[PDB]
Amino acid sequence: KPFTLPILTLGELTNSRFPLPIDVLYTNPNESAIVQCQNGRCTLDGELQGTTQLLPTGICAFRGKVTQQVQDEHRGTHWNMTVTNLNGTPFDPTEDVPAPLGTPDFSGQIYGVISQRNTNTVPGEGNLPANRAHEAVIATYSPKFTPKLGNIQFSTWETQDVSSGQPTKFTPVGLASVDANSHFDQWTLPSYSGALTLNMNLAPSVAPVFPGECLLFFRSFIPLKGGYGNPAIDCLMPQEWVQHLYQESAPSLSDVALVRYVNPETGRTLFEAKLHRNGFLTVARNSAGPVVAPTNGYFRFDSWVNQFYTLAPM
Amino acid sequence: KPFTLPILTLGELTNSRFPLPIDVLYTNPNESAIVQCQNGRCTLDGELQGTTQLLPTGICAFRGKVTQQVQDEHRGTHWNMTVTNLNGTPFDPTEDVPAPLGTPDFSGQIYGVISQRNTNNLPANRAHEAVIATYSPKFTPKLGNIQFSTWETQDVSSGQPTKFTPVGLASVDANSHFDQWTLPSYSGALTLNMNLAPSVAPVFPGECLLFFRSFIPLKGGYGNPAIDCLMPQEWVQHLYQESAPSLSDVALVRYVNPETGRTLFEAKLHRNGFLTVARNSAGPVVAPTNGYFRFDSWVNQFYTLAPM
Repeated sequence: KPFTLPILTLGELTNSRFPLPIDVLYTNPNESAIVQCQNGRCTLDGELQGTTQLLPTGICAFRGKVTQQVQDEHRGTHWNMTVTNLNGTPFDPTEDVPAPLGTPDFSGQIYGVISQRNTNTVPGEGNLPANRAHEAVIATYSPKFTPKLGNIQFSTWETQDVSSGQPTKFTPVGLASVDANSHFDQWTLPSYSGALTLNMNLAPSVAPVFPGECLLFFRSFIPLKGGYGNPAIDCLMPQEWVQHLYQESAPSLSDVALVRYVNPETGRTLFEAKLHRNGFLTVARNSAGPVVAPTNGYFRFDSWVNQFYTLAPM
Repeated sequence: KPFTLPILTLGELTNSRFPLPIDVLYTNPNESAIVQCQNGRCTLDGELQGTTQLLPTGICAFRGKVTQQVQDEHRGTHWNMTVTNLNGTPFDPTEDVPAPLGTPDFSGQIYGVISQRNTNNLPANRAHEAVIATYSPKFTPKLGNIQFSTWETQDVSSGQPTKFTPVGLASVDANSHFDQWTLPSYSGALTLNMNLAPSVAPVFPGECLLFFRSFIPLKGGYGNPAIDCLMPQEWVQHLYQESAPSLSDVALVRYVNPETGRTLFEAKLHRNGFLTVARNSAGPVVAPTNGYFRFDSWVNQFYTLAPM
């Protein structure tokens, strides 16, 4: 089975860490933080890792049931939610994953909509269930965010209309805030089992080992409920690459695949990158910021090489 | 290039008409309405049709700018927004498409979130729940603008980049006019829709359409509304990239339980991008979620399917 990448352009790709279109290719060589995201993780031979699952709709989504309302001391309202697998089967905490697949992989206040459709139906209404939906926020840094243990909290404002014991869905939309008290850090993992407990079954950290190389990201800008900022989420590979690699199941012939970013019209190679076996890109670039490239560009497999390969500078 | 389908299971597929996972396979042989949806339309050789585009995030999404607030008789606050192409380039009304790609293809009150990030050292932001009534005379995406409503707020800015993220439906009551097979009037009242993907139907006696069905969330009220697509979004992505020539009008496909390796049933995959089966009943197809369709062979118009 030979190795291929999708021929989709940047304008035809979506983020694997949040439901957003890919906006630009991006580098930041001076990044201090360890890069160890858990969504959008897939080895080149098709092995999904971390909390990665195949559905674009699954990314940062939750399914479950609400158990109780609790106020915080600052008068906000919170709801305890038990969570299942996204397909509705019970989550087995002993499954060899960090948390249910699709769980958010960063610290922050994730803004979205909670919706419910009741199990019980009303004969007088055509045997049809009641429904409700509201804006909600999930603080992944909260001590009550323990998805590996099978439950989390979400907050709402000005409503009591959330039902207990009824099927509940979280649809992610963006971030509530990126101010200091909102603790947004895209590279800081949640404590999936809460404080004092170690995260387990993590996808490994990724880094360039090669001098003058840096990680290359697929970057998307994420909406905000309010306040100031222009937050971004960077993924190692787009969701469509995850879908492609998984289906392909192509054996990796070496630890590194040389790939070319090509302008199909001219046929010219704009630049080269290393696609590492664990599923990430590095380039020879010494600056931070977007990569300016024609809208018709995409990566194409060239050959299997090794760690000692020297890329041409961007 | 020989013809292939993705090996993704039902539990690994998403709807091409709304951003939802596929829940079940579904049939309804006695459906009165003409089936002519415009999203999730792709020929077997990879040609996108109607308003279909490749992004899962693009389906029933809008991008544009709010121009001003509008008053009318209905409760809540209302806003006009210009809409562009999803990639932010201006929409050219002369483009040979029914409306900007990703535009909703059905009548109803679509519930979602409007968000803004100001153009003019950090920009200001706001987001709110919103509803877009696709049956409204002010829904004119082909002309480059639409209207949306919000629950009482003044906190929407004019002249700022605006995004609509779809979530579900506001309601399915009689006055909310939900009909998944009724197309919007893309250019407004009294105007003909143009450049439509064609209607689809079974040609063969005893055959019916097979749909990939998703249930769609509701802001309020009673109901269990569903959206049916001809092919899932991953099939659109795959067919588009594959670009495999169609050797006949119909491809025979098998629904296999890969684990047993047995064929649960067979279907016809038509050149225009839709499935038919020999079934005489309505409702879900009860099958394991790990099943998937596999290409068998190209056949002809006279091929007879085994009943399901």
